[PDB]
Amino acid sequence: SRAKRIMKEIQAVKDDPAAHITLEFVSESDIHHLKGTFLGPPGTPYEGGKFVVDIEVPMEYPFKPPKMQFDTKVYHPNISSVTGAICLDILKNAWSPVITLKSALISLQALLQSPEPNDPQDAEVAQHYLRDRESFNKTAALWTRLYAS
Repeated sequence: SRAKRIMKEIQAVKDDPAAHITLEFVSESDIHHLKGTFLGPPGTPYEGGKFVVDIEVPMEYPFKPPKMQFDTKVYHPNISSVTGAICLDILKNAWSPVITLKSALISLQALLQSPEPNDPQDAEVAQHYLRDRESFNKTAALWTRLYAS
């Protein structure tokens, strides 16, 4: 049961606030649309940011991956600053029924801390990250101030 899974997951996240992950339904009309958020990793250009991720869980969840895309405009090799689309294996080909939405959200936070330019969503941003890190970081940090406040 998708619904049974989701309500368990909601409780698991609500009871552990210090993890700085949140999970909420979008509306009262269903339980398959949610918003997840996580805080930017400290010591990182994204520190101080709060990142919001749109989640749609499929009928087959947890045996199919949830559809996740950023609502927050982020400057990052694996996230589209236009569509919020994410390039991350667990969301595509490496999904496992044991993975939770909280876990996925934590993996997205880990993605901010450790960009994966070798499989970019945005080729230019991945190119920027590699070509001129210092300049990349200044942009990521400005965008965190602008769009993730």
